Amino acid sequence: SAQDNNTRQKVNEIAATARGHVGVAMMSLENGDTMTLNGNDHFPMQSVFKVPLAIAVLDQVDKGKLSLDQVIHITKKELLPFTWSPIREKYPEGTDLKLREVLAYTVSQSDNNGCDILFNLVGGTAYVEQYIHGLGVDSMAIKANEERMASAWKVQYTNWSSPLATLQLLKGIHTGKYLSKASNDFLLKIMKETTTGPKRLRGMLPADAVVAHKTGSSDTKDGLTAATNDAGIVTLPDGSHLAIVVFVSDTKVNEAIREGVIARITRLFWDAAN
Ligand SMILES: [Cl-]
Ligand SMILES: [Cl-]
Ligand SMILES: [Cl-]
Ligand SMILES: [Cl-]
Repeated sequence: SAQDNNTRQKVNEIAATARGHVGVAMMSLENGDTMTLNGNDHFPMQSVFKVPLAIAVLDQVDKGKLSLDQVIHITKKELLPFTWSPIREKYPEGTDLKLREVLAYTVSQSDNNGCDILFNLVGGTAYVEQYIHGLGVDSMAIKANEERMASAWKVQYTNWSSPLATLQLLKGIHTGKYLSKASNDFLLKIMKETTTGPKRLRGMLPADAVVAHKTGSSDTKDGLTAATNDAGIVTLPDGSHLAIVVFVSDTKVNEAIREGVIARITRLFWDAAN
């Protein structure tokens, strides 16, 4: 269709403004049509990987190994300094938090210490990786927690995904494929109750649009930003849903240009829905 040719051409033009490695995957969830750009290429996930982490944790809740109300005793030693951590900022001497609260801090606020606490609770990155692969999500790797990612610039590239692999997870979240209704509802709740990335998926969508998403961001080193990502499920006015993954990687352009790629592509798909 000329409608989809125009959409595809505009995705390419928007992506080109990042002058980098751009991956896009979208699906109209109820109908099943998809569009991709570099959909099988590999991209650093950064904090997008807190989504597969959360699925692995909630799977253990469903299986009876964990409980959302179980108390996590967080010591000062587990709260690494320097790293982004609303938990540490509020509880610099440690605290007790319910598992549901650690999950909310990790997914909704991207807490790096919450992330590493959750990885440790489920058996580490190796456990989460094999669990995700067991779901049939092959084109993803989870090798490093946040502490290890901070140790050297290159480590983030070992936690990679293709746009389609992240799309797979979004489709599975949308349909409740991996999690009980209660655990899946909770995951969607915490993915919706975030204020991160207002200029990404949300940048040019109506402010009251419902968007369940997770951002990922690297620092900028030698002018290169490894990752500027957003992935989520958008509810359209007609009640149907779009799954949208945009990874902007390995570019020297500034933050406004990088985030604008995500925002403009997302609004393009919103406007292209009928
Ligand atoms: Cl680990
Ligand atoms: Cl895959
Ligand atoms: Cl390095
Ligand atoms: Cl600039």
